[PDB]
Amino acid sequence: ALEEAPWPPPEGAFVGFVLSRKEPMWADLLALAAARGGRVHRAPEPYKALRDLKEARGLLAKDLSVLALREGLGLPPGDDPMLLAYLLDPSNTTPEGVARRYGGEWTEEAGERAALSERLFANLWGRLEGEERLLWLYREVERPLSAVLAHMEATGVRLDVAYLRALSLEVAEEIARLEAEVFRLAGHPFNLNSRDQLERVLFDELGLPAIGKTEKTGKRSTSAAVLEALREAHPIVEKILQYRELTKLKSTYIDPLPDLIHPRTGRLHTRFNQTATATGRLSSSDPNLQNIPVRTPLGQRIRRAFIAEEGWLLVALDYSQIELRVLAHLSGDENLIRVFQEGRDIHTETASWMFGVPREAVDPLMRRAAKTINFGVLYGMSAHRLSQELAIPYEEAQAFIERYFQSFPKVRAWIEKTLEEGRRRGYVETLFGRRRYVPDLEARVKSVREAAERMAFNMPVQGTAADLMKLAMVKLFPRLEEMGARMLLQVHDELVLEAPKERAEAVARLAKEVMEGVYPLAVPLEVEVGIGEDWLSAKE
DNA sequence: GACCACGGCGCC
DNA sequence: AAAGGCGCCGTGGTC
Ligand SMILES: [Mg+2]
Ligand SMILES: [Mg+2]
Repeated sequence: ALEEAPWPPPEGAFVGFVLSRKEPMWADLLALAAARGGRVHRAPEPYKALRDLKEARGLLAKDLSVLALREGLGLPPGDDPMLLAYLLDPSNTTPEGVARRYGGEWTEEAGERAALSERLFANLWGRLEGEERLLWLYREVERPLSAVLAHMEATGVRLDVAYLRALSLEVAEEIARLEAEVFRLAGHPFNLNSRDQLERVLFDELGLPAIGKTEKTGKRSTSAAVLEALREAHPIVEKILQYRELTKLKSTYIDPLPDLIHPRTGRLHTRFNQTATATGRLSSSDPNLQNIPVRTPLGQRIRRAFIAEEGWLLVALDYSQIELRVLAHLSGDENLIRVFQEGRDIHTETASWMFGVPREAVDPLMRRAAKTINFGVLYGMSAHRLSQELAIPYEEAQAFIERYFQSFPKVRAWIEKTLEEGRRRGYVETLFGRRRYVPDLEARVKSVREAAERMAFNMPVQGTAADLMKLAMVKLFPRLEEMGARMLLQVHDELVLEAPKERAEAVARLAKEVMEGVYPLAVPLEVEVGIGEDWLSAKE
């Protein structure tokens, strides 16, 4: 096949590499190679050879860049065929799949991976010709974002380990109180972590009424939704609900996170997966830092563990109602656009009609209720499902659905146009032309078809919000470098940065402006910003 | 030790 | 606490 030539490769070569494990912050670089111009070059010693590359160009380029950064080398990621394939079709999420589909095989040898990266890029680049909008997304968003993501991953975030270890002991004792009480109420001990055993106790032994069934295997459900509805049926239910919350938080965050501190950085390093979702969102794994608790009292105590470096502060920026602002722009609805242009709070307007009075002081709970209905109607829930899900008579539900769409006729028209076009072309698109293929828009099984319609009109909204955030990160990153600040985390419509204390206020101002002005829409974008020593404080 | 499907549930 | 989009936990089961 390719001609074998000595290391190092010429500039522009495609790289292949093998890691001992998937997480580049934790991986041993086992082998490194490069392919170009009909030649393949294999590195005698991979870590040393890393020093010869100017760019990581090839499949999974960002992963190699993260390892390089870990080793003190400023090796940026460049072209990556994964990103081309993901823009053609976001179900293209793995190198194994992308290779099979576009002209090779993903193996475990660096030379082969290098040669593969080269051929896949050639082929996929050809596919993106004529695709002007996908090309722009590649050049202006995805390719530059991979470098930003590489820096975020390699930087990591600081965690108060001692605090979490002390917290574990406290939660353990509370969990023991709950499980002892549950077993007494049951009349015998069992495995409270087993939903199958819990099912027998609740519905067979205590004879509580089963309310719902599980999706795939049709067992009587013990989900929080069922338990909430049985809260007053028996005192064991509230205890179980509390046990669920504590064990969830303890097993997922409190116990695992302290063990994941990197020995060299003394920080926690997530992976930001760039080709993992059907809508263009990022995902986070190993550990997932996009789902750190924030709602409950114990969740808030966990979030306080994420702290700024000594002498630095966290800066937290959140887009306000990005998805509804995107929907206003996509649909062109005059009335919805007027809402945002006039700084009015849409969920409060709906809370004036329902729960009113008063317009001035609707109160939190009623607004949360109005929000729930606004989005419910939006996702095409029936007057029946809304009336029963939201403890209100059937008539009220219908009235609100008609009002909602009489106020925003173009939102309805936009949803209808998007579904028809998805059916015809087989895909739907974000504002920037990112695509998702949704085949089941024609299924003859109504539950299947209707689930598809929800996916289909969700994608342009969630996906455009993702495009905007990604473009914002791409724009914001060089500015932070210049100011000596760091970008740490993204959580879909939020960013968390770290800045020296003397510069935190300027960083927050600047970041807020870059985010709000990322790509002007028919409505303003609003960003709320907070500064603090820890992630919870930085929003309070 | 690993994988899996599942139910369940943390976040946006 | 908006929940379509995710990733992780333990169970029960397999290999
Ligand atoms: Mg928010
Ligand atoms: Mg699942």
